[PDB]
Amino acid sequence: GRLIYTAGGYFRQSLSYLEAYNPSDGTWLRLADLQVPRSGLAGCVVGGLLYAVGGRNNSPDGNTDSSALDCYNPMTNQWSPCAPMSVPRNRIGVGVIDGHIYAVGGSHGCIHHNSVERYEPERDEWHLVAPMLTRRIGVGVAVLNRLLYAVGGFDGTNRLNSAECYYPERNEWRMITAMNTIRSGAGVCVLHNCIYAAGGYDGQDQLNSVERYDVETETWTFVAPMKHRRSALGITVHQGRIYVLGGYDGHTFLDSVECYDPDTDTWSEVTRMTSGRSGVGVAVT
Amino acid sequence: GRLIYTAGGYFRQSLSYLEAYNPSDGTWLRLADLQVPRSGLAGCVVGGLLYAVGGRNNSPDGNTDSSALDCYNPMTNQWSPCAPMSVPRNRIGVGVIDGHIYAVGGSHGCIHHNSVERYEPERDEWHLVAPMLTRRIGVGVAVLNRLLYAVGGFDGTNRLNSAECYYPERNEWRMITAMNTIRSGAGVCVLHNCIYAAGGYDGQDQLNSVERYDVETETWTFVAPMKHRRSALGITVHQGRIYVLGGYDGHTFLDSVECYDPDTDTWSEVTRMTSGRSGVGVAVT
Repeated sequence: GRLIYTAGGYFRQSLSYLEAYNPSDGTWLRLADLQVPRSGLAGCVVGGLLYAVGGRNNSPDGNTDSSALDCYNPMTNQWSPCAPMSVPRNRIGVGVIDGHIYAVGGSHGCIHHNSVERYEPERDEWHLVAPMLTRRIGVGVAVLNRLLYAVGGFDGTNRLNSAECYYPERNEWRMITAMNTIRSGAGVCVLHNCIYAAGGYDGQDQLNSVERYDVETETWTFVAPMKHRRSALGITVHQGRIYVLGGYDGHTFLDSVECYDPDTDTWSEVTRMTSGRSGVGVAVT
Repeated sequence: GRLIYTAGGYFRQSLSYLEAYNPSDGTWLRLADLQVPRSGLAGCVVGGLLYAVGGRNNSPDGNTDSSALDCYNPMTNQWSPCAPMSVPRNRIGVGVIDGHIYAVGGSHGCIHHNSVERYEPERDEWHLVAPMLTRRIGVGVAVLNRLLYAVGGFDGTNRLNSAECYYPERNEWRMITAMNTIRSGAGVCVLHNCIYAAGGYDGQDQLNSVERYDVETETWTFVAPMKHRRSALGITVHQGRIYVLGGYDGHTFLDSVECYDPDTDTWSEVTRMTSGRSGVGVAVT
């Protein structure tokens, strides 16, 4: 029995919440707060430990982009700090390969990174790898076939529909088939050997369309849309279904959690977060 | 029966409010929204039409500097788009001379402009003119003796107390006496042939001090301070008094409107906006 964790987020300001949802009984746990409130961060799990990467402390009386990496142990309900990244990365994306954390893109003030760095838990160290072809913030990241895909985002002047993927053994990036839709701040995850891109923001609108990339046909295909438009949503896969949590629909910070069943190509609302928020990090362990 | 118009502004996100205050009876009108929420814009009036120039649209899912120029007709309650500027200008200053709009300085991402352009309503065209000596975002702008004065601001590294002056017939800029206090995001206007600079940010605190420039003596002199510290305030002159609207005091987004009477050298709270905001464009017609 694993839990869906949601860390940080934004509503009026950057949040400290760590909460966990149990899809099997519908309950929500309230865990220890983050040491620093952060939105636009990403979550991942390595060796049973939850990690919060990057983001931004939005505060009335000061905004500060985060280069921090923090590790939460579900057995002890405790956060510990780890080595910081080389640069602050707000609206970061991350993926894990072989127990290593890849920090992709994100922004530091007006600087929109294309740089990518890699965290080795055993040595508590970051090291830069090859930079992406495109600068990308609000970028979705997915790991598929031991490759690191970077989908959509915002390069500092346009929101993007392009995607590229990274070859860890070769340390190089190649562009792949662009999506049907321009998307920054979409939910990007892997489910049954496909990359899903759900929701997002094209500079004017919030999306509810969802498309998935099939590797061997190099095609993006639309699937069923979500019930709510959302940008800056959290996303994860638990037991063969996609969960999207919160986000922003243009007027509301959502507390809705929708669940995508790939057998019926159907979305449904399965729970509500304890309060509406966007820009969360999400992971399952 | 001229009204004080306040357009756009910022509270957590950029706003699209067009509201008009009547200093005679104390009432507030709610006029048609801007098509695009914008903060850090400026307002000005040419031939009875209200113009909204530049700024930036902050939203929880991403930000977009503006190069837009929009024209609001009080007789029709309708906004019409105009030709855009050559570049986006957030934290812009504007002044009007002979029915032409000068767009001064401001930022686009990492770029801090010293460029300046001129809009001709009769042609719906913008044309570049001589750039300032200094790059200036959050610059105050006032028109006096058919010259364009650019006061204070932020050059990308430091906040400025310098000020310079533009000669339309000669197409050139000249530094003038610098102010006593460093000020970005001050309110700058002309009352009784002097240039007032009210509030702003000195790189450390928001200010409530006000100083005025006498051209005959080339000197800046403090007058009575405002009661509330504020940077990124709106400002205008109506029937011989200075009105400042909203701003930011370092924690709160003010709704306070203060009025300065030069005969008595005293400020007074005369009304409150319908909600606290900073970074508005203001003009009277």
